Amino acid sequence: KPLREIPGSYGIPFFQPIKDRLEYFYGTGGRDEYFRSRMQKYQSTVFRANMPPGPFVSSNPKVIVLLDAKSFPILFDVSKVEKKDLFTGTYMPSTKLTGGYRVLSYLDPSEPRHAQLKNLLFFMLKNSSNRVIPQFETTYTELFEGLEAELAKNGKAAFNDVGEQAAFRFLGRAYFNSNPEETKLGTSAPTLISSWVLFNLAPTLDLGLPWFLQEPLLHTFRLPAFLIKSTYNKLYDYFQSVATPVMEQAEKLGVPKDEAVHNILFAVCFNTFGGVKILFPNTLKWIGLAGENLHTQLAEEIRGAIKSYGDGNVTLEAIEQMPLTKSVVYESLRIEPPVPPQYGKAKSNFTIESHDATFEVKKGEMLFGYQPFATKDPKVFDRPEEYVPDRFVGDGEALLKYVWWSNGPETESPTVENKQCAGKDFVVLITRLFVIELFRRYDSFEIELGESPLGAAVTLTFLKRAS
Ligand code: HEM
Ligand SMILES: CCCCC[C@H](O)/C=C/C=C/CCCCCCCC(=O)O
Repeated sequence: KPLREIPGSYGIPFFQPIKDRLEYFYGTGGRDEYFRSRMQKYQSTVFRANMPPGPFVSSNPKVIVLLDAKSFPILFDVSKVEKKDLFTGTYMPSTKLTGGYRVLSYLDPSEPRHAQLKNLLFFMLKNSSNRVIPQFETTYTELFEGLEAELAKNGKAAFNDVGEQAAFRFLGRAYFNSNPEETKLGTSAPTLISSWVLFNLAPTLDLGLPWFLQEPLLHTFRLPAFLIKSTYNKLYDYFQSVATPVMEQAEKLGVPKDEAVHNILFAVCFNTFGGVKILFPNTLKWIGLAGENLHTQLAEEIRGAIKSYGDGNVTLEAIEQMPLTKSVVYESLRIEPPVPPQYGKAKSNFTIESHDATFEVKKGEMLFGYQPFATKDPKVFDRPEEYVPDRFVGDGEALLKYVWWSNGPETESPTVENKQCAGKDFVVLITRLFVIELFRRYDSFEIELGESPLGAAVTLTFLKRAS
């Protein structure tokens, strides 16, 4: 693997970043093609490139693209890449959209508040790791139920919207033993959250709207924060009066209540919610398309393990007796990473390598990985583009080191020293509980997709039951 100069150009300083941007957003093939075609052009899985949002919202579009499993890892190595204000990318949503504070996600582990706010989050999870399983069944048994009636009523039932309401219902319930739909928020949190997240991510979001609408309105400037302000407080009011326990630990940690509430609100609405809004529909999708031997076996495993080890109910012991169910949730996480882009700014002059070359990285350069590609490396995973349910079963467990949806080997856990998903163990559980509940009710199901910028736009059409 010879030392080579990283291929790719940045072109003229203003025109290029804009032109590429348009390519990234409207070129036939989507952003996936933006990378694949460059991978092909330079016969390299590591190359130079501009990345949105470019122009006025971003002052530095220049990055180095990582597309292979060999190089991609450097991004986890916090000893070499910095993780300051790049949670999104080459731009950071105005702080006005987050209480004036720079929330946890944007902090480098070398920042005291990082370890502080992360522990605060570790408390919120642990301190609620007892309502998770109970409160989950309760919320999705509301959901499937609600979906069952809507099905027989008109033939089909959309999953996405309802699923999000349940998601936020389940989060409040567990994290704070609260049903938000019993407060002023009503069943209208998913909308508040979207409206708010849109303001933040607007510069790098493709809503599938005409380029002559998206470019002027969403991709050249930042949206006036004052507009969202009203909506943001509606969510702020909720968290402030329900996150009491967690709001106290924040003081015990040296963090003010106000700043804490803004970080809690972010973690629950942006991190948690934003992620499940995507992962669940896709997981329900990949399984759905798997056929029936999966369904029949998934329902078989879950129930058997529920009797044998759960005594007639879901428990951590029983889950550990669901090898297929575990692998399934992992595969979903491998085949379609809910949060694709990982960034890292080089702190020193070091070297990295692809499957067939080496490259010099200089202090100050931004490294960018497109995970969906890296986790689909044929040199690592067989029939990569396929969803193999039992891929991580048996000796497959040894590949977990390669599942990076949480910004790090699935075989590792989040710490204050790293930038790995704080709710890592949390999502793996609830995504299993998701699949677990599903088949603990249905012997099988069928579904038809639909396109959307979110991902699946799933609608159910059939639902065999137990008994
Ligand atoms: C399945 C849903 C979720 C997905 C896909 C997801 C994904 C991610 C990713 C990719 C990062 C890395 C960002 C970076 O580049 O620096 C991240 C960070 C983070 N996530 Fe999540 N996440 C999910 C759920 C959650 C939940 C439920 C929590 C709540 C406790 C959470 C808390 C965090 C925190 C606190 C960080 C930053 C930690 C740090 O500063 O080191 N995430 N998440
Ligand atoms: C490439 C951006 C990655 C963001 C990862 C983050 O976890 C996402 C959070 C929420 C995403 C969904 C936000 C709404 C997307 C649809 C457009 C806005 C809306 O109407 O909801």
